[PDB]
Amino acid sequence: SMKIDVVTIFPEYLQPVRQSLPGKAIDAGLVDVAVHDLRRWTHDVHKSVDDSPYGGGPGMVMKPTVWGDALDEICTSETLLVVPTPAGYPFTQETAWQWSTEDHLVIACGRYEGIDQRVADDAATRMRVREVSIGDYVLNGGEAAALVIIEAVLRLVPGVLSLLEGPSYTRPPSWRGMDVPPVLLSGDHAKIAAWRAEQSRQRTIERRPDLL
Amino acid sequence: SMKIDVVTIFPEYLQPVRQSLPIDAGLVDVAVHDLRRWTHDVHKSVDDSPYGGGPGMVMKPTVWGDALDEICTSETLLVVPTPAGYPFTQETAWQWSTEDHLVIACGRYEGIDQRVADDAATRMRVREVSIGDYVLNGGEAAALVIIEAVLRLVPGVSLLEGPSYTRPPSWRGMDVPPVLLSGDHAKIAAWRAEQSRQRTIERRPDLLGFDSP
Ligand SMILES: COC(=O)COc1cccc(COC(=O)c2cn[nH]c2)c1
Ligand SMILES: COC(=O)COc1cccc(COC(=O)c2cn[nH]c2)c1
Repeated sequence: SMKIDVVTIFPEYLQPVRQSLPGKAIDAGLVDVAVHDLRRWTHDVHKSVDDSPYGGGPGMVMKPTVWGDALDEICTSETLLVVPTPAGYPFTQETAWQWSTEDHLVIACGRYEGIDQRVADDAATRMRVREVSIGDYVLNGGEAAALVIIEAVLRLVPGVLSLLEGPSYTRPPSWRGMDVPPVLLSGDHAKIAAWRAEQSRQRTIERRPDLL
Repeated sequence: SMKIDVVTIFPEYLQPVRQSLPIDAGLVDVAVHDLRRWTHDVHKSVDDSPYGGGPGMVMKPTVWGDALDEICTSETLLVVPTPAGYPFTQETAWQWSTEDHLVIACGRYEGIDQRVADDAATRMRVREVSIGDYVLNGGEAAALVIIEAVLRLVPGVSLLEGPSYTRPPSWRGMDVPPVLLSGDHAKIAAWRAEQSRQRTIERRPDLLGFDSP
């Protein structure tokens, strides 16, 4: 049973996952995903969420006063506050497993140059805060990363949704001049396992030598 | 100018392309295609059990082949998100940012029949890529990540970044580091350099050539 709150200036972006949820898991009270528009907590008529960085430079920084108010309302001491950022600790499958047993995740989607650092610093004095990167590239905002995180975590929550894996094949046995490797149709399951292991080894060497 | 086609059995999940990415400026067109449009069955069965055994289902090559025949040309870069792919990094995003035509094929279940990629590679460039070391249910979220990463680099649109600050200079008894308020560019550049190095060592030692925790 997990509650996920997402805070973003683009709430419509998160509507796919809101619809990716089986009705059964919602009605069983296994999962709830709520999305909140950050501008609800702006306090000027122009609904400002960012401002120029101290120390100069191009880019805008999201205002601590706005985020502070939002997190104050949404978070509790039990919350795991997740902040996607290219400067974060690596988000991996191990991370997803760990977070899959959390009761309350709040994902704070930043944009532009990022969120004023005091927001996370302040939050960290009364809840668990995790700045995480989903990969070594740069996006415009945290929303796509939030989708990845939500999907990776929730698919590990029962009933809600190393080497590289080798190739897989299904019907038909012959297609556009290409046959399924005959070993897979051999009925020798020890030999099939060894073939797949070697395929995995070769693919890992070729594509991800870092994993060795 | 760039064209992006995404092919998926869940085209509704790709609606978030029309939010912060834009298209509206006409520098790029993005189209989403329902893979089931290329089935001939009354049940539209896109998957079956894997040869050689194993859990789950594999997407049949027949439906993908027909779809890609219609959508791709020899100039197409066929992108296939997969946890078993080459790593997609910022370098990749730069490389793809000058392409005319990306087609992103989103898999589901336990994957796509290997022959789809093998067949496509006889006529176009194919890139199987991972966006990170975690497992998703399907390629669609990875497609969105790839699209975002690439589009912000399209003409007409290391270390970890350290902390950023903005007004007010004091908040909840927390002050902006005084050097940032000082207007001294050399001292500010140096402080920021030191913060980034400190953050990179702590969070991503691998980037500086050290063992990971
Ligand atoms: C204190 O927290 C923050 O400042 C975070 O704010 C930002 C700043 C820049 C970019 C993003 C979006 O996340 C990614 O691009 C990302 C995640 N993983 N890999 C790339 C978010
Ligand atoms: C030949 O290509 C395929 O078989 C594609 O198959 C699948 C199957 C399930 C899920 C996905 C989506 O990719 C990721 O989860 C992913 C990407 N990066 N890191 C994780 C793709």
